[PDB]
This record gives sequence, C-alpha cells and structure tokens, in this order.
Amino acid sequence: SLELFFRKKGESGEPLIILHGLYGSGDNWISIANELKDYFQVYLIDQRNHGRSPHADDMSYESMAEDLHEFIKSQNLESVNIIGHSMGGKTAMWFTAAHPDKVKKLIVADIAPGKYDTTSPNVKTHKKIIAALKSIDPSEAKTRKEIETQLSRYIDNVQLRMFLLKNIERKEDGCYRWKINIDSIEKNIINIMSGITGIDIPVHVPALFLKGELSDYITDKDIPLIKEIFPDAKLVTIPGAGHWLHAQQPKIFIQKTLEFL
Repeated sequence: SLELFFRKKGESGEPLIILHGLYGSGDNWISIANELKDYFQVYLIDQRNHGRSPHADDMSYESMAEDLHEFIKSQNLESVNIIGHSMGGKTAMWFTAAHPDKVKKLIVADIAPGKYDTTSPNVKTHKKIIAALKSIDPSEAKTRKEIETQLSRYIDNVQLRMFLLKNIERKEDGCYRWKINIDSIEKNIINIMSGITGIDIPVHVPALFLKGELSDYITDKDIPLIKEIFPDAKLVTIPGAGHWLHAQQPKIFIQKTLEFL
C-alpha cells in the first residue's frame, strides 16, 4: 500500500473519487472536476506509478485496489462515488466487489470487466505505446519539442502523443525524465489486461458503464459478464467518442454522470 497523491475540488456534497487510466493522472480530469465540484467533494487521485504518486514494481489490480482502500481510510470517507476510466475502471470494479459497502455508486468509463487477449486492439495499442516509451531516452536532455518529433515517428494521433508527453517532466539536474514507472508498467501488462476473477457475485452496487461509440473496449459480448457482476448495471454509449471519451466529449460526459449519481 502506497500513499497516493491527490487534489480535492469542492467543499460540500458526497465524496467522488476519480481514477485515471494507464499513462494518465488526475490532471486529465481537471476540466470535468471543474463542473462536478459544484455538487460533490471531488478527489483527483494519481494511481501508483503515475503523476506524483509513489513508484512500485507490482501494479496488480489487487494492489491498486488496496491503495484506493487505504486512501479512503486516511481521508475518513464512509462511502464514496467512484469514476474509473479504463485501468482506473478495473481498479474501481475490483475495489467495489471487495468492498461494496464503501461504494455508493460506480461509474466505469470505456472498459469491460473481462480479459483482453493479444488479438485485441487494446493489447496491441498498449504494446506499441510501451515500445515507444522504452525507446525514448529522456536523459539525452533534448527539449520537449524534440521528444515530440521523436514520438512523431512512433504514433500518429497527436492527442495520444501529447497525452503521453504530459508524463515527461524536468529534473533537478535540468535533464528530462519520465515521471511514470515505465518499467513496472511493462512488466505488469498481463496484470493490467487481465479479467476480474475471484469475486463474490453479484455486486449490489448501482453501476454505469459509459462506452465510447468509436471504441471497441466494450462490445455486445461484454454485456453478459457486466450483467453477471452488476445485475442492474446501465450501459450508455456517448456518440462520436473513442476511448478517451471524457476528453473528446466532456459535456456529454458530465451530463450522463450527473443524471446517474
């Protein structure tokens, strides 16, 4: 169990914990928390190996769930709302099944409870990203415009590029560095892509699955297992959004969130 870095927006309302996905941080949720903080006490958490949170070798969902559980303890929160995007969504589902009594309502953004295999574009895209990151040497200390043009050759989508490049920071010597534990990430890719198993089903917590229309992280074969774990779950497709649906369609993200919580 690590002590997670967090920022809190909002002084009144029920607590609302937001968990980013792989390579993200609480910073990517600033604009959504900007609206949500009028109604909730929003906690933007950096998960292990991410943002300003501590590094570790193990990044299993068990450990990330425990990090979450410890965070909730150290802040004296009785019961919480949770939004988890992708990797953050699996942690949240793990945590919720293990501790349903601490969760008021759950929002899962664009990921299914089950395992993704190597043929999947999920696994493929992650495999690419890792290779890209492992192959950039930040220590060479070239300016952040150079790192950008280096990643220009690897992945095309500019949003993905700058998404990833939010993870490069300045160090004390002046040389650039990754703030994320790329090594732990790489040696946990199986852990990260694995399905939820070994849980007391059904989970008696209201849940919302938000699917991006142009993403295939959730498909129609996912509905059976979603419903097995969360019988009264609701599934909602945000039109014209991919995997980062809250960055691409934030207005609709807030709408669906405020109608559910």
